[PDB]
Amino acid sequence: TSQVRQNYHQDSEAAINRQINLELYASYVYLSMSYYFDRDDVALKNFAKYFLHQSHEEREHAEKLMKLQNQRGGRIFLQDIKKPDCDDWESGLNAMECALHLEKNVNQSLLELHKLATDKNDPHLCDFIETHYLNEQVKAIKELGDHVTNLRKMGAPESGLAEYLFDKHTLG
Amino acid sequence: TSQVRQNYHQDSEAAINRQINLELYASYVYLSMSYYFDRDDVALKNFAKYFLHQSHEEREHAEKLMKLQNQRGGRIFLQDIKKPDCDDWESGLNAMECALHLEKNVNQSLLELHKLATDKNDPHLCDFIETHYLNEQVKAIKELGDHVTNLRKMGAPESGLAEYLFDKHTLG
Amino acid sequence: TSQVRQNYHQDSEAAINRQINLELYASYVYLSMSYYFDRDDVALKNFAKYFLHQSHEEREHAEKLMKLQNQRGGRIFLQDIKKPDCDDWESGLNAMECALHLEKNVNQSLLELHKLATDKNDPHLCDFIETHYLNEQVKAIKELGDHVTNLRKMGAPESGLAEYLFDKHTLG
Amino acid sequence: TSQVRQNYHQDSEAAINRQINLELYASYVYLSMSYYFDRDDVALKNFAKYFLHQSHEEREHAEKLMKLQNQRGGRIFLQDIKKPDCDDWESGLNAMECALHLEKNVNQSLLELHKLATDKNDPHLCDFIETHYLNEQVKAIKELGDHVTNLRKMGAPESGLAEYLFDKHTLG
Ligand SMILES: [Mg+2]
Ligand SMILES: [Mg+2]
Ligand SMILES: [Mg+2]
Ligand SMILES: [Mg+2]
Ligand SMILES: [Mg+2]
Ligand SMILES: [Mg+2]
Ligand SMILES: [Mg+2]
Ligand SMILES: [Mg+2]
Ligand SMILES: [Mg+2]
Ligand SMILES: [Mg+2]
Ligand SMILES: [Mg+2]
Ligand SMILES: [Mg+2]
Ligand SMILES: [Mg+2]
Ligand SMILES: [Mg+2]
Ligand SMILES: [Mg+2]
Ligand SMILES: [Mg+2]
Ligand SMILES: [Mg+2]
Ligand SMILES: [Mg+2]
Ligand SMILES: [Mg+2]
Ligand SMILES: [Mg+2]
Ligand SMILES: [Mg+2]
Ligand SMILES: [Mg+2]
Ligand SMILES: [Mg+2]
Ligand SMILES: [Mg+2]
Ligand SMILES: [Mg+2]
Ligand SMILES: [Mg+2]
Ligand SMILES: [Mg+2]
Ligand SMILES: [Mg+2]
Ligand SMILES: [Mg+2]
Ligand SMILES: [Mg+2]
Ligand SMILES: [Mg+2]
Ligand SMILES: [Mg+2]
Ligand SMILES: [Mg+2]
Ligand SMILES: [Mg+2]
Ligand SMILES: [Mg+2]
Repeated sequence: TSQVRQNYHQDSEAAINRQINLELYASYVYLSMSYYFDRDDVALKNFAKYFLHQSHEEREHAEKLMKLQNQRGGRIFLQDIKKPDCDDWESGLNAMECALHLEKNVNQSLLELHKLATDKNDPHLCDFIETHYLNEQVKAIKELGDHVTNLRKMGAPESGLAEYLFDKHTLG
Repeated sequence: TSQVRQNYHQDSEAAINRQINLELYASYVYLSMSYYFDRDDVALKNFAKYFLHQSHEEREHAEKLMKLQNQRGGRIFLQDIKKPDCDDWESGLNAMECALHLEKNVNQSLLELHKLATDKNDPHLCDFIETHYLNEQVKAIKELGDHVTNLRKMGAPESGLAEYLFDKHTLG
Repeated sequence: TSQVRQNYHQDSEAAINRQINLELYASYVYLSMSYYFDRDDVALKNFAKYFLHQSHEEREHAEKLMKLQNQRGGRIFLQDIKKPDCDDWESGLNAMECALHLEKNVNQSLLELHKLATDKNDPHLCDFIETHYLNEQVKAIKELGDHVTNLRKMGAPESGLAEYLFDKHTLG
Repeated sequence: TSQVRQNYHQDSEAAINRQINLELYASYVYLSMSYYFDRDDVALKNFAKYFLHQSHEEREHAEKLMKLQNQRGGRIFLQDIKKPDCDDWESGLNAMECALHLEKNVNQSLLELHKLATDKNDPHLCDFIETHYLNEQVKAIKELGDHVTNLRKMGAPESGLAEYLFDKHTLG
């Protein structure tokens, strides 16, 4: 057993490994979305920039969980990073909707993780999740909701003008 | 009687207390409007910022009247601040129209106050109202009129694109 | 249902609306206290400044809860802001004692809110309350306790000299 | 008749001359009060400084009225400046009370002047009085009221310690 390990349940260790994979998966989804908007037949550069930034943030989320695993004396176990569900994201609106769904899925996973940490009476892990993840998810979900709303109200996805102007004014 | 009181009619004192309540009410209306635009299903951040600023200005208006009451040796009497008439403000245009109506109501109250001050030959109070309130109301009403006009001309409330672009160009 | 809503119980939503009202009420109590000390027959300018600052802090507390409501996909429901229990706060000491009682009442409401959030397994809401409210209340209550103690030891409320000197040395 | 004179009643001209004398009288009262506190057997240097400043402000008030008289084409007529009612002002509290009475008398004179200007339909003169005099009087009266209140509450005039500490904390 690790010389540093204390009050860290094997179930929590495993759940942290699963969360690491999910964060890496989210990074990959956003990477794919970003370059879709870089296609010459899509060509929305600020959508591309926005999603690339989101991708990099998810890699940071994964790295912090890997750090946590080692801090607590658990052992990192990695698995394949699955390719994103879609190759062609259809429109700015559809990509935003997919991102919203993704962030809500990630949030649900984090809430399940917190429930486990609570069940195993691991207040350090609870605080870690609350501090570094839970409000970040709430903010991300709210932002994506706001974006989806604006795109719908502007007339997306049918209006190419709507996505163009949103790209300039909201994401620019 | 207050050692400072001079040429300050009891009716004027009471009218100032009523005006304090009205200013606080206006602050509350604008606070409510602001957060309506912060809803994920409305999501117009500059409408939200604009109305929050207006809310804070109304609190300043109330505070200055409370200061005046004490300056003249009257006694502040507070009453409940009524909740705003609406919970859901419907659209950017409708909120602007409500604000216009509010500011015109507040102006009418101030004009009645000035008429009272004039009837009681209180030139200090007349000057106070003129200096700090009457032109501020005229400017506010004109600005809201301008805003309503632009939103109508742009195609609001039906055009979600109109409110979106107004949010960026006029309120941004 | 709001597109952003996740793990947010209707009871929590309602409790947040009640807390918004309480924060606004506290803002109003402190506003009233502030201007009492601005009366020509009370004339303690640093008591007035101290309570006005406290009033503005409570408005910020209310605004943050309104932001939270929208972040989580709840809907803000406002109610009348009740006037403060008192018109004449009697003395610096009595005002401090009323503020202490107010902050303890607000704290109790926040603890009930946290208990609800805990019962509904809402760790995001728990963390929000802990981070932004619970220690602020503990600090406020401690400060007001300290103030009450000093005023009593100095000879307030009978000693007008005590309140005068406290105004200069502690609140100045 | 003066080439500049327009809408300026002879009664208003005379009333302005009377007001000039009153302002000069107030300057003299405050000068006397100031040096009372400079006596070796009184020795409150900040009371002395406060009243000397007030004296200089009254001279400025007189000068502005002399300027106004010429601006409107009236002719300045000066009269003796009467010595102050008292030689020995007794205490800091008593001097403050005398100043309060003085400023209220000056205010009454200004209100009578404004009533005359109103009766003669002289809006320029009304605005002059409102702008430069009426709120200055309200502020002065409020400040002196505040000072009297604090001195009374602290235990003046019996408490030499009260006047000493007020001299340091409020006037210092
Ligand atoms: Mg262990
Ligand atoms: Mg896995
Ligand atoms: Mg992100
Ligand atoms: Mg993440
Ligand atoms: Mg596969
Ligand atoms: Mg997908
Ligand atoms: Mg946090
Ligand atoms: Mg947010
Ligand atoms: Mg444009
Ligand atoms: Mg009166
Ligand atoms: Mg009322
Ligand atoms: Mg305004
Ligand atoms: Mg107002
Ligand atoms: Mg009602
Ligand atoms: Mg309305
Ligand atoms: Mg006038
Ligand atoms: Mg004027
Ligand atoms: Mg003006
Ligand atoms: Mg204008
Ligand atoms: Mg829910
Ligand atoms: Mg309520
Ligand atoms: Mg506070
Ligand atoms: Mg609070
Ligand atoms: Mg009631
Ligand atoms: Mg109370
Ligand atoms: Mg903390
Ligand atoms: Mg503390
Ligand atoms: Mg003439
Ligand atoms: Mg004369
Ligand atoms: Mg002066
Ligand atoms: Mg003068
Ligand atoms: Mg004589
Ligand atoms: Mg005298
Ligand atoms: Mg003025
Ligand atoms: Mg004042």
